[PDB]
Formats: sequence, structure tokens, C-alpha cells
Amino acid sequence: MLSVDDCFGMGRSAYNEGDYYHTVLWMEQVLKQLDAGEEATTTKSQVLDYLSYAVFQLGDLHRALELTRRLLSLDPSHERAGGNLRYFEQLLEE
Repeated sequence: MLSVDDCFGMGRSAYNEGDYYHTVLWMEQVLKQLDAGEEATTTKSQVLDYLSYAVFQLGDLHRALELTRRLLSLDPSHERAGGNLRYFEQLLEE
């Protein structure tokens, strides 16, 4: 019903309130619509940034690692995401 960019703004707003569950609900919807080829100004790397932080807050550890890996693949100079990936691999995968 809402556009990709509208849904992204909903997700950003929830994140700023510290509402990580609703951040996930909105950002997951954005990923669906982006994958369906819907046109948007928001990019996938932006979505993965918010979603990986929100799912980490909610305790979904290997999902957060997966999404952090995908974020870096689409945004290799993302210094924070590179530090997060090193954190998660040291913590979870040996």
C-alpha cells in the first residue's frame, strides 16, 4: 500500500524512537518491494544498515551477521559495518 520510500521513512522513524521491532517490520517490507523491482530512491544498503542493527537489538544474532555481511558487499567503504562484521565473526563463527 505504501511506497518503498514511505515504508523506509516509517522504518527510520521507528528506529529513532528506539522501536526495533517495528523497524524490522518496515525494513523487511522495503526489502520485499525493492526485490519486486519497485522503483525507489532508497537503496538496499541503506535498508540493511537499519535492519541489521534492529535485528541485533532483538537478539537474532546470525541474522544480524548475515545482514551485516550483505551490507558490506553493497557498501564496502562502510567503516562501521566493517567493524561490525569483524565483531560478529569473532563472536559467533570461531
